[PDB]
Amino acid sequence: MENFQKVEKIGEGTYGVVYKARNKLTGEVVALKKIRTEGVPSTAIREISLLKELNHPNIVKLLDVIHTENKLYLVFEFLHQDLKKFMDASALTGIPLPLIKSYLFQLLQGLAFCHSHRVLHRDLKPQNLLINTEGAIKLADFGLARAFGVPVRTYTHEVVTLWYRAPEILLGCKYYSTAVDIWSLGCIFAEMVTRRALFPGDSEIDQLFRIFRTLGTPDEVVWPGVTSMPDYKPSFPKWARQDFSKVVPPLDEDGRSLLSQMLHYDPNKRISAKAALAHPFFQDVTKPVPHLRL
Ligand SMILES: CCC(C)(C)[C@@H]1CCc2[nH]nc(C(=O)NN)c2C1
Repeated sequence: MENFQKVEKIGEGTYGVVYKARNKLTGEVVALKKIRTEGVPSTAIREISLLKELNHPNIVKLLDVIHTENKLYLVFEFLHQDLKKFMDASALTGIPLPLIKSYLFQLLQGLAFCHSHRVLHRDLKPQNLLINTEGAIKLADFGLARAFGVPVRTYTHEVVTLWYRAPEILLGCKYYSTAVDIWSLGCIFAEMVTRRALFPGDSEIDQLFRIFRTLGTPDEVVWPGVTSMPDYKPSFPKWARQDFSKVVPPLDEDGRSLLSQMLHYDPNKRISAKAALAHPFFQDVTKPVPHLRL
């Protein structure tokens, strides 16, 4: 890519390095992801290229896809910073509730849009939610999981986080439904509110058992078919479910009700992004501007 002057390194993604770069012809400032090879299913190129038409205000725009010289470049819209950095920067005072509400509301709109188009993310995390100084938040890397899969480690060998992974994935389900993204967003919602990860697992079983310790070990009553999942073991310890009042204090009842529906074990019962947007929690939603120093 000689059509871009690198401005600086932005970060390291799951698949490749990312640079802030300026289009030397349009003057456009973008986030350029470079992914580094023999096989490579052409289906991946086709699949990713289709994402160029998945445009929404709450979805980071994919400007172009370029497969050349044993590399795959994804040119993305450039945004100020990610939610992880904002949360860490807001750790002492916490992100105000009105902004947390606004962010969740926008993220759900982004999800409703993509899910209405049968595109799921599958690996949502604070690191891929980007914000600007005007109060907007957008989801990034949407659809890359389907094309490439989610590896155990990134291209730099960094451990891919399990914290936001839905239970059906941990239990070995073959087919992922849009519910997996609602679960991840619910975990992110809890983290913004409490300023601590909800389920900070450090292995698949630690992740699964942390989920069980809070929400209760699932059974056929709350989740039909769970005992027949590939990685379910009758030997899982049986933990009692905790009250959300203890889980995400001091969130109000509307928020706890919404979070609880976002964390239902049964994917078929977990609230949809579309239904979540109509939840009473959003009755007084606004669009505050975040405090972004530099
Ligand atoms: C999804 C997580 C990665 C791959 C790093 C984003 C892709 C698109 C993108 N656009 N802006 C940024 C940024 O970091 N700005 N400070 C990123 C980074």
